[PDB]
Amino acid sequence: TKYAEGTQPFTVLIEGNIGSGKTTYLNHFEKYKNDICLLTEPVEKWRNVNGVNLLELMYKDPKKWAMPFQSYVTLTMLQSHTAPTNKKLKIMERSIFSARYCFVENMRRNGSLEQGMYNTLEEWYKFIEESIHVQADLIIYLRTSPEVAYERIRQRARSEESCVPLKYLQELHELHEDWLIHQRRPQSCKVLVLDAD
Amino acid sequence: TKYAEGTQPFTVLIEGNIGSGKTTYLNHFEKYKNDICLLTEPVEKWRNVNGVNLLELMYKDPKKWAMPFQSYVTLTMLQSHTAPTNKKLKIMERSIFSARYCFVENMRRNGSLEQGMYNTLEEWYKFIEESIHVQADLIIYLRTSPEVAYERIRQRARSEESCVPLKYLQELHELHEDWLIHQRRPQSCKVLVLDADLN
Amino acid sequence: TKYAEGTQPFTVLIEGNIGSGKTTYLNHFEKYKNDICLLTEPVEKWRNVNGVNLLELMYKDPKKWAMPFQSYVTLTMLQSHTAPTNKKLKIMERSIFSARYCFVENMRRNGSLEQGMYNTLEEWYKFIEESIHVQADLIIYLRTSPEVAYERIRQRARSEESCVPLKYLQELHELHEDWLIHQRRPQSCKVLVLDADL
Amino acid sequence: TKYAEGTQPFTVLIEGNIGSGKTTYLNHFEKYKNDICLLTEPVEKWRNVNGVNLLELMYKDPKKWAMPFQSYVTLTMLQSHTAPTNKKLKIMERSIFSARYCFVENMRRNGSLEQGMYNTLEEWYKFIEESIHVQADLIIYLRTSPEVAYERIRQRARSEESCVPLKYLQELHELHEDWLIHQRRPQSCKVLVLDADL
Ligand SMILES: Nc1ccn([C@H]2C[C@H](O)[C@@H](COP(=O)(O)OP(=O)(O)OP(=O)(O)O)O2)c(=O)n1
Ligand SMILES: Nc1ccn([C@H]2C[C@H](O)[C@@H](COP(=O)(O)OP(=O)(O)OP(=O)(O)O)O2)c(=O)n1
Ligand SMILES: Nc1ccn([C@H]2C[C@H](O)[C@@H](COP(=O)(O)OP(=O)(O)OP(=O)(O)O)O2)c(=O)n1
Ligand SMILES: Nc1ccn([C@H]2C[C@H](O)[C@@H](COP(=O)(O)OP(=O)(O)OP(=O)(O)O)O2)c(=O)n1
Repeated sequence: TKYAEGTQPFTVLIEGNIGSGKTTYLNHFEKYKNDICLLTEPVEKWRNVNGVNLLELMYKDPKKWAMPFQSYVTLTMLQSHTAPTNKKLKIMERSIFSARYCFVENMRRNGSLEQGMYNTLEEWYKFIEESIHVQADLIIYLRTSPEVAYERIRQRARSEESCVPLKYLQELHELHEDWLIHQRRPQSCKVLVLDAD
Repeated sequence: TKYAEGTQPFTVLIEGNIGSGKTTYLNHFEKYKNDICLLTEPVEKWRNVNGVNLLELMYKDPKKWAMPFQSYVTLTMLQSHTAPTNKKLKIMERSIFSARYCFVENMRRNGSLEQGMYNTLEEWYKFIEESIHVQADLIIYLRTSPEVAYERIRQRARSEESCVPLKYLQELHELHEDWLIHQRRPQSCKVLVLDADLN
Repeated sequence: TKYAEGTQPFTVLIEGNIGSGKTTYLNHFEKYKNDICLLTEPVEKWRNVNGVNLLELMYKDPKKWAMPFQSYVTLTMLQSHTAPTNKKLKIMERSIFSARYCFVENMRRNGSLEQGMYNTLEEWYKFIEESIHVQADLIIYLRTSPEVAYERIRQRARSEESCVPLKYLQELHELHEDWLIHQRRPQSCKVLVLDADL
Repeated sequence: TKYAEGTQPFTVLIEGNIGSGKTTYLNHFEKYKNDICLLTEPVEKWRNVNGVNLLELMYKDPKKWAMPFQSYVTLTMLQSHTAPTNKKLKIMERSIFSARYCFVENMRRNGSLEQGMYNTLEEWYKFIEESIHVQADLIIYLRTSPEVAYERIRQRARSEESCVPLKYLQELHELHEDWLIHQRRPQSCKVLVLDADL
């Protein structure tokens, strides 16, 4: 018996690469706010943790800050996944899944998370599977080419992201592909693929 | 309802400074392993996580490795706190409480955990309070003086602890006192204070 | 049970950027003062606190004065939110919510409020939520474009606001939108969006 | 009805100058924790506001930091004053009253709080007075001489307090006296005077 078990409605997760337009997509559901629990733009949380901008720290110094950043992401996802609601539908930008299967895996591959950090995160992930209910009935996948995602990143010009190369978006694209198209992860619910190009 | 709620027996937590003799104290319950759930010596997990020595890394490079270390410690305690058991008594060495109120706080004060690392841990702690049941019926506090703790640490001579100064033990001591004697933490359960300075 | 809880009639909040025409819009209800509790334009209070002009001090030296300024705003908002009335309707210019979600947040982002100052405001907001009932049934959002709000500010020529750039209104605009259109903020009640570009 | 009205046990406030021994005195009630709501040593909060040491910022730069410092002290006192409890006795170290009648007043008199900052804090106090219930049935005054207070402060050697002059303890002593001995403040409940020079 996990925390939040039996307390959650049908849940949609909006996934896709950086700059795939997840927030822009979720904005369309604004009029329906009375019947949908909408939990959007988690990134504003990660830029302001009682004043501290973890996102900024992460990109500057990933070998020191990537583990607390991803730890804090994991938490905010958990807080959203388990938030109470009397509404019959919940829709969320991202999830604990993209953190684990995409961004944490990529940061291990590129070396920003050393084994000890990766290990600590994965052991947390495993304990979270045992202890906390994560409701997920549909994933909407906003699929893009790495190049379109990079354009939207350059256009948006978030300062924290000023040094993000195309290769990093290519790496992240393949991981989203591995999970959402090629069924290479143990999760595990329905997926609707949308062309966001 | 929280995870592990209603699943846990009377639970005793053995607390005290580094080198206070917590494992030794818990050792004397071994002969009753079949009547008691004993979860002892968590430091052994921290020294080998799929081969990685987080304790050693923390001590060598706290500013990089203190956050992931405490985050792993928090996990191992939660793993122990929520462990299912068919016995009427559980006794554990340490708790999530001393990682939070003593070690994480001291690493904050000393600069080992930057403010965004500390805030991340604190935010995790608040969410753990909401989501995970931590059974705590009695705390046994092996109260020592920092000098006695320090001597036992030098005797034991763990390579990881080779550079630990007495000042750190004094800091840790006052924090255990603030929590277990002076009831300065929101945590409240019965405390039994033993003199752990003798033989 | 909170202070003012169950004491308040249906309550409307008028919100919008600086210069968006909140007091003007509220002036239309003047003739109905006897059936409506009308609380406008709070800036008159911030310009004269027993003779101290805090709005002017804040613009001149924000690193020292932004914090007691927003603290006073918060207080005058609470005074209005909880002000007693035997009328069936209350209408108010601004609210505690815009101070928190728009003005305090922007002063944090621009450095006017150092961290300890922002933390202190936020912790107060958390306590106020626990202790004080803030009736909020409808927000009327006077939606303007930054350039239109800026022109009105220049036309008006309050001396306190003489150094306010267009950029600042652009930041405040995005924060009103984030709150009132995109509902990124915890507080929810119905919002009526009006075009106040004229 | 004010917030927390009717929810509070008989409440004892422990007051005295800096270094008068309030925490030490309160330590004596530790064994009775299960029957007494004990709220001690609030200075640990003022030193770690999500990692920010407001106490240190105030002493370093009082003209900038004294206002948010006292604003936060006031909050913490309110959080304690209104904390729920099933216990039949509540004992708190310090109170909102001493922030207002002693420390805020002295920082006004020495210039650390300029008029508009002081005005903001006082207007808040008046609102708090109307909206929040503060239970206070007995004040225990640990009376000292400024010299004993000053010696204890030097001996404790808190880094934040290293530049604290004797004059400042003299000023604070007289304000506590004004309030707790000479009945100069609007507030009244019973006062128990104790010689803490011992
Ligand atoms: N587990 C995660 C999640 C996000 N990020 C980073 C990548 C970006 O720098 C920033 C925001 O990325 P998202 O794709 O989550 O949010 P966007 O605002 O980019 O999404 P969109 O533009 O699609 O609305 O956070 C990260 O490092 N690890
Ligand atoms: N939250 C924690 C818990 C422990 N430690 C460190 C301090 C020591 O370097 C090591 C083990 O300390 P403990 O007091 O937990 O265990 P001991 O085996 O030293 O206890 P005893 O000697 O009393 O059996 O881990 C830490 O940094 N953070
Ligand atoms: N929490 C707040 C509220 C207002 N202000 C500032 C912005 C202006 O300099 C002045 C008043 O702005 P308002 O938008 O509240 O009032 P106006 O009178 O400008 O509104 P309108 O022109 O729409 O009537 O106070 C501030 O710094 N912080
Ligand atoms: N409204 C207040 C209350 C306290 N302080 C400051 C003065 C000291 O620098 C510090 C702590 O003082 P207290 O007298 O409240 O606490 P102590 O711990 O010194 O009390 P004691 O030593 O008597 O237990 O906070 C302040 O500036 N304003």
